[PDB]
Amino acid sequence: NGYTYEDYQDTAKWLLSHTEQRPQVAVICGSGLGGLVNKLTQAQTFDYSEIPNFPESGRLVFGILNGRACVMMQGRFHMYEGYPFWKVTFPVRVFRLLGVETLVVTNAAGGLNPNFEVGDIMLIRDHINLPGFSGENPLRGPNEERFGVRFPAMSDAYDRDMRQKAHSTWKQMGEQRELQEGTYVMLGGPNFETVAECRLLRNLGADAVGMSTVPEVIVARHCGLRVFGFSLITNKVIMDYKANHEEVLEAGKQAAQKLEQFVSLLMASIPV
Amino acid sequence: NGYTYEDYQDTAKWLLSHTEQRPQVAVICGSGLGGLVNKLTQAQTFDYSEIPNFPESGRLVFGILNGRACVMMQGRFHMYEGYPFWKVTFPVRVFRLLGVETLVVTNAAGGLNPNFEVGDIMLIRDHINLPGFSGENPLRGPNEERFGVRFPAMSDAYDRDMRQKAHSTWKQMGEQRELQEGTYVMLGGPNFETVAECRLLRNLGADAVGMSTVPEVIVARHCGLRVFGFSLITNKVIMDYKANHEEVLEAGKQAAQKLEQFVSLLMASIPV
Amino acid sequence: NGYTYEDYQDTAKWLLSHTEQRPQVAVICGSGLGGLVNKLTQAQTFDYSEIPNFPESGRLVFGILNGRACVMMQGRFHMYEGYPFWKVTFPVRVFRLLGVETLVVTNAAGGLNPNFEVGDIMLIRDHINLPGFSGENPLRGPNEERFGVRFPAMSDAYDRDMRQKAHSTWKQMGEQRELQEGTYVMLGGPNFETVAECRLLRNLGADAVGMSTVPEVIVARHCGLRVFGFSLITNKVIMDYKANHEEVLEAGKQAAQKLEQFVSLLMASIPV
Ligand SMILES: Nc1nc2c(ncn2[C@@H]2O[C@H](CO)[C@H]3O[C@H](P(=O)(O)O)O[C@H]32)c(=O)[nH]1
Ligand SMILES: Nc1nc2c(ncn2[C@@H]2O[C@H](CO)[C@H]3O[C@H](P(=O)(O)O)O[C@H]32)c(=O)[nH]1
Ligand SMILES: Nc1nc2c(ncn2[C@@H]2O[C@H](CO)[C@H]3O[C@H](P(=O)(O)O)O[C@H]32)c(=O)[nH]1
Ligand SMILES: [Mg+2]
Ligand SMILES: [Mg+2]
Ligand SMILES: [Mg+2]
Ligand SMILES: [Zn+2]
Ligand SMILES: [Zn+2]
Ligand SMILES: [Zn+2]
Repeated sequence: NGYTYEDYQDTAKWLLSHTEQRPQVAVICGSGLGGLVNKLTQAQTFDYSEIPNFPESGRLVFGILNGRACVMMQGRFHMYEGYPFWKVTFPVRVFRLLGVETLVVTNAAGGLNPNFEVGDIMLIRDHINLPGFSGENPLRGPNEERFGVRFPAMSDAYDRDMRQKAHSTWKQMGEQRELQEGTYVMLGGPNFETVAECRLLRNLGADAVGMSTVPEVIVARHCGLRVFGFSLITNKVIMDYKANHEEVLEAGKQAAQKLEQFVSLLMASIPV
Repeated sequence: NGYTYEDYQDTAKWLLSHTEQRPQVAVICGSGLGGLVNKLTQAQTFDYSEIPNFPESGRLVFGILNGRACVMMQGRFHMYEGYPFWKVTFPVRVFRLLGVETLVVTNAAGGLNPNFEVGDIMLIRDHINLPGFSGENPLRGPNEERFGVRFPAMSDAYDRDMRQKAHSTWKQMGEQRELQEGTYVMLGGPNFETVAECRLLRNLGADAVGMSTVPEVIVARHCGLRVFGFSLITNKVIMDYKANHEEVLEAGKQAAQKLEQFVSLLMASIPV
Repeated sequence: NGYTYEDYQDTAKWLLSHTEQRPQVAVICGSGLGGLVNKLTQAQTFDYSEIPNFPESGRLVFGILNGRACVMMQGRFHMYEGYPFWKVTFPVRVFRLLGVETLVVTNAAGGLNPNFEVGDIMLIRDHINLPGFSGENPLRGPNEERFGVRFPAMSDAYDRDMRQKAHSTWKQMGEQRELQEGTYVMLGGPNFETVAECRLLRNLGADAVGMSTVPEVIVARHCGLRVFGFSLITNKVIMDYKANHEEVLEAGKQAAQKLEQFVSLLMASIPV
């Protein structure tokens, strides 16, 4: 944490005086998932570059989505860019200081579970934090009690109530493909995995693999936010003897109409 | 290593001129295990803050325990506090420069082995250093030959002679519960593990999980110290679909009379 | 990357003006494998200390090997020495700027596969990057497009064509022992592994374990180099309840006549 408690306060104060919007829910939009901001009403956008203390990516968009006041991150930060986790997760603590109570995290991931198929939406039921095993953690350093406790529990990170609400909502949508669920594993990147690494990750119990999200979830739970999230399976990883960026980028627009409807409906029952 | 060889020497010299005690054994007391210092005779305490070069935690207590001259660390340092391993392990090299020959390391840990039960004492037979897999190691950097070799072996870290002496001593005590043995795995922390992570760690062959000890053992072996250690199982980790700090704190006082007797008896046969 | 693009250019320019040699192949010689430079004709050596920007180890030797113009690293750099991966891999990008098209990487490793025997040569078919799981990666930071893409694929890192050429060449040599193949796993070091760690690594699917190579391969693939490599199995790791440096050093001279012949023949078919 290269930021003082006051830095977070200064940023939150700036945002509160520049918009009349007062979000109750924050949504972090992953790779190729930034199209959700388009459905917001009474929207107000701020490029990250205009906000004091924000890291370099992207923009923050406030607005109303299906009755709920939200704030969305159009673009996120990654460890592979050279940013320490205290920079990657800066926005999460700011959201808490704005009065946000729930965080929705989304991402694009590679499918490790053999039953998954391209286009599947996997509700995140749990995660595996590989960088955390070695000490790379956003909570490393002196603990700030004004945010949370020294040793936070992480076994109940993904809200059970919201996950059931998610399944009920997916049923009302009348989708032919079942809503998937699984464990998300995060690794640093930026290179893609070798076959041997993919086999290993699957045997660790992982269903999907990506390069983000886990740090943000840990910080959100530390400061008391309710957490819900999902992965868009953009490709099936090969487990025997290639993957590119445009593949995940194309897959993004592929299931755009699907994700937008889903997230919009979930706002109805969060709750408040 | 942000410390010069001279820094270690300066600290050892300070200690040698401020107490007449000349310890042969050093004991690092973990979470809720600091009550052992109470049985020391001719004791002398120094807060870490009074000792030149010591990291910030805690106190060092010299004294006689059941016939043996000892020095105990009442409180230790952790990677999750933001300290590099060269700071976490500073005391170990100082002990070597004082003439200490044996290091006893203790800690509180979560039980991964299904047969373990709360209150069990697990002798550490081996360990798994996860942070070490990624390069986070107290020996990283130029090697100081005055302490040890460039590529130290770690497969024989936990002295076999002492482990058998430990079992014989535990038998003379007449305990109803058998003395457990197992592999300790260290992860960075400070958050507690998710269910998926717990399942993974068990399949890696780990019997107990914690956030310390391994760095100190590696440094002790590098500089030639005999090593012995154990974990107090404060709780059984859940492997299916919470843990707090006061749970391990309460469990500490729970088996206080047990640990104190055990450690005191082990001093009898170390040997000298 | 603490180096600017210009730094790489300055170093490459220095080398190009100090030798008439123009290598097409670069070979990194591992522990006890530096004897290959002896067969070079029209050789020219530069201690790393004479080359602007080079890290501290060792020497670079240019020359002709069995008809092919080569440049060899007599000694490499390791993460355990305290060097970040951007320093460890500096030479690889310089080689690309010299016009090198293929990189041959060699190392000494511990055998995890039960069928391996001391003296065996294991062709590297794939790898597992443990430090990479936690973010320690030579590509971490802003991406330099003049070298490669932001998200490079790594599943096809070890050239299939060269691996088959390797097997054909090994057959013409008339060796009694078959040429082995397997997955190489890299860990930080400098201490050697415990029994519990060895068992774990084997279950991850690793056949050989060492403290180098992976970073260099990742950087080579990022900048477009064809990659081929192998490990000299210097010892069989114990999987039940010691290893030193002179053991791998002695094993090096043991299979010197073997490795030298093999590498020399492979130059014939790389191709050009
Ligand atoms: N590590 C990894 N990432 C993958 C794979 N398939 C898709 N991804 C996505 O590729 C992207 C890079 O092309 C990664 O970042 C994004 P996000 O976490 O910002 O939403 O998700 C990741 C994959 O197979 N492995
Ligand atoms: N990582 C981890 N640590 C645990 C668990 N159960 C008990 N612990 C203990 O919780 C403590 C934090 O509440 C950790 O530090 C101490 P020590 O290593 O300083 O003796 O041991 C650790 C557990 O389930 N996981
Ligand atoms: N990590 C590890 N390294 C081993 C083992 N057996 C041999 N090695 C070699 O010991 C050497 C240290 O004695 C390591 O560095 C060299 P190189 O990567 O520079 O070629 O290879 C490594 C082994 O069992 N484990
Ligand atoms: Mg700014
Ligand atoms: Mg001080
Ligand atoms: Mg120089
Ligand atoms: Zn203004
Ligand atoms: Zn004094
Ligand atoms: Zn000159």
